Amino acid sequence: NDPVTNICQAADKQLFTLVEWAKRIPHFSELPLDDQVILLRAGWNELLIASFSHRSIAVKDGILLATGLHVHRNSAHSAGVGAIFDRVLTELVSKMRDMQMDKTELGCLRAIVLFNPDSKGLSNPAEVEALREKVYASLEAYCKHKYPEQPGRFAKLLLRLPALRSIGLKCLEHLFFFKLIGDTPIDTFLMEMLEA
Amino acid sequence: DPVTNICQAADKQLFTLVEWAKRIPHFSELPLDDQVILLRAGWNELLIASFSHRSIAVKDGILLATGLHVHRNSAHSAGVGAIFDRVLTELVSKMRDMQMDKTELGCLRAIVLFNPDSKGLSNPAEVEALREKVYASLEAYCKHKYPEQPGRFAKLLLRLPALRSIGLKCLEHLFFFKLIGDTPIDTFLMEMLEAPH
Amino acid sequence: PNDPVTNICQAADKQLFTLVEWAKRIPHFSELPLDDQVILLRAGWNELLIASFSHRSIAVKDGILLATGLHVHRNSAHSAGVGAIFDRVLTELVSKMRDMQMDKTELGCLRAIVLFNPDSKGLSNPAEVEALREKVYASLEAYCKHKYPEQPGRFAKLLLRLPALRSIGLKCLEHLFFFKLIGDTPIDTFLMEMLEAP
Amino acid sequence: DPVTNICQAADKQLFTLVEWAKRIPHFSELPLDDQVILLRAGWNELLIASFSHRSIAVKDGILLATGLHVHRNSAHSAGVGAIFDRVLTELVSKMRDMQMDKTELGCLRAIVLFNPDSKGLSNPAEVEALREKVYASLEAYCKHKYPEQPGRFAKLLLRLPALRSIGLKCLEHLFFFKLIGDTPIDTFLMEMLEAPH
Ligand SMILES: CC1=C(CCc2nnn[nH]2)c2ccccc2/C1=C\c1ccc(C(C)C)cc1
Ligand SMILES: CC1=C(CCc2nnn[nH]2)c2ccccc2/C1=C\c1ccc(C(C)C)cc1
Repeated sequence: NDPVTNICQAADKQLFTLVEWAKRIPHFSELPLDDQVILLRAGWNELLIASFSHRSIAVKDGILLATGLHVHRNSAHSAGVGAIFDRVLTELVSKMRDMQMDKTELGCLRAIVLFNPDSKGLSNPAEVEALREKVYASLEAYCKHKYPEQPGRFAKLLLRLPALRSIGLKCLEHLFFFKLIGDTPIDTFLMEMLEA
Repeated sequence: DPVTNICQAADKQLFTLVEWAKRIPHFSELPLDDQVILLRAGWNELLIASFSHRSIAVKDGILLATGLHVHRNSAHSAGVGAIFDRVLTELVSKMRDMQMDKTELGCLRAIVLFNPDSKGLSNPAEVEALREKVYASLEAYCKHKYPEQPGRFAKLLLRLPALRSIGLKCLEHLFFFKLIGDTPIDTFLMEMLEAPH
Repeated sequence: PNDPVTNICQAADKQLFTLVEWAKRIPHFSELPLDDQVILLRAGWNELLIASFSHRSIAVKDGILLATGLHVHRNSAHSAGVGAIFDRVLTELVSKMRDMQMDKTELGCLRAIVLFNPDSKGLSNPAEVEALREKVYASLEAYCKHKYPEQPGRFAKLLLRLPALRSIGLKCLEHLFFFKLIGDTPIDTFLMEMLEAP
Repeated sequence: DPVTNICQAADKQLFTLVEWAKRIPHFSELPLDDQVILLRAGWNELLIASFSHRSIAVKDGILLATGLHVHRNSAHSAGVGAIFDRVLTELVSKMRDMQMDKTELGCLRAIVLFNPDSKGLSNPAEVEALREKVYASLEAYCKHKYPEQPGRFAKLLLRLPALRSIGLKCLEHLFFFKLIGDTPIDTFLMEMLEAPH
């Protein structure tokens, strides 16, 4: 009934999904708790974007949110975030589709993103760089075994990260996720009050 | 818990705003989708205008509606100090020095509300006509309430560009998040991390 | 020729000077301390420029007429990547100036109000600048009421284009609007000639 | 003139950038419209990558092409202390510590240049294919230069997200203007004021 509160609840649930995921990554929970907070704050955007972009591989012209919401271009443009939507489709989803990025590869990429040594305030960044290195070593080993005819695949996966970074910035800037899940609930709320 | 309080308080502020808009003469005569466009386009400036005027009783700080006081120290610490000082020096102090009264504030807000430039309006001309009715009322008010201050009406209108730019800066730099949403997110996260897995 | 940025700078240089020459003609402006004059010009230059070319562009439909003679159309503005800001200028300023037939006296007054901006950071004496601003808008009001007595709402309507000018000014500075407009083509040209060149 | 200095310096950098691109294998075989697009999409990151690597021999400062040495003092003074520190911590110091050499730098810049995401590219796939050739070559080089660092190749590619956000932040904050254009403009304006009448 109360739109902002419902939106926050949805944000709450989403963020907790991410926290549980990170705790299942080997060695994340062994890091200091402050450093864990720092990594999740620094990374939550790209992590969520990476996640919903891969999920949207099977669908036409849209984004599947973890909330179940199926966002089309029209809706995204209605919410004032059509440009960013387009970029997600073009630079992430379609490229994920085209190379058939699998779930193991996505997880490794998200774990790389999570273990971001550049995150400000890290008591021990070198330690975080070292976890990231273990992760990418494993991803490379995986790609070579699973896709031997594709020697450049590991690098191709790594090279989606600059795109993810810039889209992540734009999403943070324009409150992408919040505008999408909130736009219609706000219109609906407003309309009900305005008619009463 | 901190985050929950913020969301509820936002929901309350949104409620009060819509109720205020409905009592504005002729607002409800507009097509409902236009009323919605206007409220969504105006909420930020409308809010900044209110808390600025409410803050004239305070030195170098701001009063958000729930008796929540924020000092410029906290703004500067959070990295939004320059913006906070623009609120203080371009809105608050100016409102204080001219003794902007509550009728003049209500009019400025109604003018902000009736924004004919808002994208998607089915009829911007009707919105411009409602805006002109409001500023005609305001000019009538100022002339008769303050007949010894001939430039007062204009002075009030000339606080609107400051409101516009401060409004943009606030959103651009996540002013509100950095002031009142930052720490609660840290707390929120720590709790999640400590939760049973 | 062969130095695209230099040429862009010369054009901007010439444009800013037109603004500075206009300001020195505004009564009392040159009586302010020099450092205040510089503060006012830096704070106001973008809005002053936008206001000038917007008003100049009433003479055309769907374009911006620059002081040099360059007529910028929508296609150029789109190529330049600033189509959105371009459309705001046309919609919020040009067409609204046209709708009310804002005249050159009113344009001059509105720009002088913009120049005498008492919120400009660092002014030695902000009240002195507010005092000059107040003189200007009293003159503008008496002018509108004398020239257009049948439009009692005109003065206020003029002032009420200022918030739009403010937001568009911020967007223009942010995306280097003016510089992309006068600079997009010469850059492509310089690049192209170089890439074709042996 | 100081401003005239800056413009001429930028024209120089542009010229050198273009001549560099032409010497990148297969670059000139792309459509000319596509070459222009890539150079325009890439110039900012390409410049930042170069002055960052150039600054490794410099203590607590940044070196711009004309021996223009910029220290933290100036950066903090200009309100861009934060971005300055990012360039040092995320680019300059990481380049230094892993001893990124000019061949690796060259490969990374070429990867940047061959950006298949650039808007308006007539054939994105063609650009992506050139990127892959460049990165295969960079991997081959890392393998023999440091066979005992199997993670060097990936480590190099993983500075590119930092370069991307740094590039965006520099533009958003007018980083270069605030550092080298700010005072010259004051001088320029004062000269304009000294002109007759
Ligand atoms: C728009 C907004 C964001 C979204 C991000 C943002 N955009 N601009 N500033 N912050 C945010 C995030 C956290 C906390 C608040 C906020 C906020 C606005 C707000 C909420 C509550 C109050 C009162 C009732 C206390 C006042 C303003
Ligand atoms: C992009 C840019 C602006 C436009 C505004 C801007 N955007 N991002 N930063 N500044 C500007 C303005 C004034 C002076 C420089 C600049 C500048 C970049 C620049 C120019 C010359 C050099 C030389 C040293 C090779 C280096 C960088």
